[PDB]
Amino acid sequence: MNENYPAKSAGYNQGDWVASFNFSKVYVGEELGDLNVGGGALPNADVSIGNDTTLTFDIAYFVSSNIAVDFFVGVPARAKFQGEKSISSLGRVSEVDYGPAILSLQYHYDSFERLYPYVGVGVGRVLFFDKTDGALSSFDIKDKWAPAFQVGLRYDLGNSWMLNSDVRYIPFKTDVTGTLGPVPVSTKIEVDPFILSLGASYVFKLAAALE
Repeated sequence: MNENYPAKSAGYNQGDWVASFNFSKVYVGEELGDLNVGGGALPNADVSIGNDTTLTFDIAYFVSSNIAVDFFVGVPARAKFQGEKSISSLGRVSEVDYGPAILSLQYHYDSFERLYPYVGVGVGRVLFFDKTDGALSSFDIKDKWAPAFQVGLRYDLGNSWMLNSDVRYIPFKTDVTGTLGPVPVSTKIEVDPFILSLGASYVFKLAAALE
């Protein structure tokens, strides 16, 4: 004889697994200038109509109320690398990662289901950077991860699935972007490019532990 226990949509303790999915988007003044020399903010070389949404996935593990685990996974994109003066190094360090992996912790101060911000801090690295081709042997490192932070948003769109967003500032290399046709007058230049992602998330319970 055995007893049954048909549970329903309820809470969950440490060990929760929430599937986060959202697309990233690059925010930068391209219309102003893109790979062109000139000191004029005139209309030209307008961006081509289309979509630049980068489907990105992330794993959110709920273990603590004060702090939660977060993992980023998705295709690469224009962004910083290490952000620090090189003291000791030598090589090329290319960016040919296909399936990278980032690990960071998330912190919130809502303690409830409502439209509140979200903080995230941790480090990121590449996964299986080593390729399968006979080109250059001994070209892989044990583990190479760097520091990084990010701030997202948490909003409730429905009941089961919710809405999640991600915001991260991106540095701009020294360079000018404009169009031909110089003018006597002067205009302000406030671009400040950055990366922002938006999507939804769903909490799930793997219900699998061994201790």
